[PDB]
Amino acid sequence: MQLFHKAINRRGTHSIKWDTYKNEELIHAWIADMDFVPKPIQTALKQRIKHPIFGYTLPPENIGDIICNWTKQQYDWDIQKEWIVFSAGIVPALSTSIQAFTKENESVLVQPPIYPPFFEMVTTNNRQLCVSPLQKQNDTYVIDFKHLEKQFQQGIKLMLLCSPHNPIGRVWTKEELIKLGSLCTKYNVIVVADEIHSDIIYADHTHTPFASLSEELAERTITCMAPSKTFNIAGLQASIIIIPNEKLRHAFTAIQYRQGFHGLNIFAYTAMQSAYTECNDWLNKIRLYIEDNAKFACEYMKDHIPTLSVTKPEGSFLLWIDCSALNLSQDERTKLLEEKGKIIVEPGEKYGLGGEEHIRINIGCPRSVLEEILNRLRHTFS
Amino acid sequence: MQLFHKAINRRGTHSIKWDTYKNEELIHAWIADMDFEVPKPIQTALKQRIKHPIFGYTLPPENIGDIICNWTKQQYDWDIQKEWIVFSAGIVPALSTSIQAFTKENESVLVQPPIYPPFFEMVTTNNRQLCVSPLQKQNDTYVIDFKHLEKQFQQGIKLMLLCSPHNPIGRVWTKEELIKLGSLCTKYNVIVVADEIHSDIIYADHTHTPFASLSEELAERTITCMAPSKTFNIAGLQASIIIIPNEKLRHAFTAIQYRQGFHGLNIFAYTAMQSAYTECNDWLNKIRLYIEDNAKFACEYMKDHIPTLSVTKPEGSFLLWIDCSALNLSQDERTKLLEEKGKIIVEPGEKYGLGGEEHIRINIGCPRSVLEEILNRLRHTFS
Repeated sequence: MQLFHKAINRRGTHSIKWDTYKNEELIHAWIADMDFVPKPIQTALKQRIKHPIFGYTLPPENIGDIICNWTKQQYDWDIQKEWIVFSAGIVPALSTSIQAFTKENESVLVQPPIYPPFFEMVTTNNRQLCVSPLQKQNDTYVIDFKHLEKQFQQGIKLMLLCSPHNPIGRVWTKEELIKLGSLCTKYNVIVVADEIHSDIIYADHTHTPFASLSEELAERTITCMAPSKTFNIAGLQASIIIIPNEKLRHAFTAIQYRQGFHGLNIFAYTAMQSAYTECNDWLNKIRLYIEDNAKFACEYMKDHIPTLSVTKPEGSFLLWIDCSALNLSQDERTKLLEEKGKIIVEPGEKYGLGGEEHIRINIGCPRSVLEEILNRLRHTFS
Repeated sequence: MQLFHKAINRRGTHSIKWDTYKNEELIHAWIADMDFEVPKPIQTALKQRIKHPIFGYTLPPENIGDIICNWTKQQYDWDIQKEWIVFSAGIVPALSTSIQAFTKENESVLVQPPIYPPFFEMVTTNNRQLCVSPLQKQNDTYVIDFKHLEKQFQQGIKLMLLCSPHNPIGRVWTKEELIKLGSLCTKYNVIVVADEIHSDIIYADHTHTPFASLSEELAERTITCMAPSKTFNIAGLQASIIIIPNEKLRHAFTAIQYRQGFHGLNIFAYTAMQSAYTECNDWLNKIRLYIEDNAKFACEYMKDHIPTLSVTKPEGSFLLWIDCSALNLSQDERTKLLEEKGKIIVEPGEKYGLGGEEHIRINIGCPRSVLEEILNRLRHTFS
């Protein structure tokens, strides 16, 4: 309980959240790393350094079962060791997938509002970017399956599924994924399942890995998972990509190979060793801190900033806030946020359709700091 | 001092060096990382940052840009601008990025064998036309057949991969050799990617010349790749420095990495490389003198003890290029004998292109103890 009350000085660690701006007054609620690493990981790093050579390394011989135990323990999902491919980050895994399974000018589908690199790795690779925006319903979000099918029909070859979905916190139901999977089989669509928030699911929700539902879906899906957001080690660049389809996996690794890829750095393996073995109770406690943090913020906004709409999150530590009642431009919202509130939130307009007049804030903070964020929002717009 | 005589037990450390095969007497002389511990200031730099127990996304160190310009000026008399510096998680991804940025499919990329195999792999796996200009074994070493090299340039070469110092033959190119190379690249508009990852281990009678350093013309048509990985045994930290003076080429390079989702080095590449170019000077000058002494030890040892094998004299790096053709044995009957009779796996020359056949390469970046034993095992194998 007394582990996560920790306000931590992250100024002067060259961290992208706190060291880009140097007005000391600012609070940065926009980037997606936590204000929290479990002790067994930092202990693991000190141990590895005790051997003073840092040359080329293979993945540790025990990493494959560690990973196969991790998926089965956490999602009741059984994987084969030979399905596992390493990636020094998930965004390169998307770009690799775009290159591996689509040709130039072919259609890549995404579901906005969505983490912008979904947009960027498509267009910067000359693939045609297609969208099927999500629909705001029941004060949360749903998939417009009719619109989605219409898009699949125009020749979509590849879809990027974000699950849990950044920035809206949707944790997809088993049934939603089965309706979607049925559409990918119908139109033979390969799915990249960005499931990097796989492990921060709130109490009343269950992460269902898309590939886990059926052998059909498994043979058409590239699953991207990682302890980076989960354990706050994003700067170490450790991701796990799971491709049961051997033929898809080979074409995936051939893209990596021609890009000079030779596996993760030494500390990415070490960290991921400890992350998936020696940190279970830290993760159980960190889930309840954030979920309880979420409920605090939504209660705060009803009592204190009633001008503001909030998507009820179901996983990860991001909070999606609709500001449309303020009837404010992005420019006049952002500038007011920095000048009057002394805070940098995440602007929603860069997330595509349905991001406009929204902001996002990071609730991966000690509660105290969340108090400070909520108070400033309140002061900002009223 | 007693820094480099300490043999290190690195089987059971998941490093590619001693963990491929699991028969313990075996020596695997084929890996090109050294058997020397990282300088203590690097281990201290790593321990220091680990005291801050968060490891999120981090920006490059605000002082890294002047550190690198200080490094290039100090080590090679090369003045560079901070904005030329581009980061890369290793040299091979920088070889590939350069191919994708500056040549289209089927356009011709030339390499000079015998050469490090990734030079070929990134050309062919990238669907570019592979051309060659093999080096010539001349006066006990290797030289460039400039007339052949030119004959290829006339046939439309768009990009050249220069490795300098040359892995595995150890050649540190003279300014005069490189000046002749540059003038040919200007004439036929060849872009040069300069593999200079070995720039910092040069022996006593030789000087490393950055190709881009010679002239402004050559700087604006050259991508120079550098790294502390080989110099200080931190390859697994995946830290490289790419210096692209031409603004238009630099944007085309950065544009390829960006579309491949690249977002810069890991936290410990930044930490480690800072110390490498600041707090490790005296560790390096000892290690260049150590390796040179090992290199001078291997070539007279085999001359006096294993006369069946010719040895190209190295001028830099910690690799040694050994001509075995006098046995006149195939690759398999060489590899087989080396493991059963000598209990040793060396790096096979045949995968190095023309000039690789019946050559082997051993790593001499090891304590003398092991180099004795390797040469000793070489002796028994071939005699």
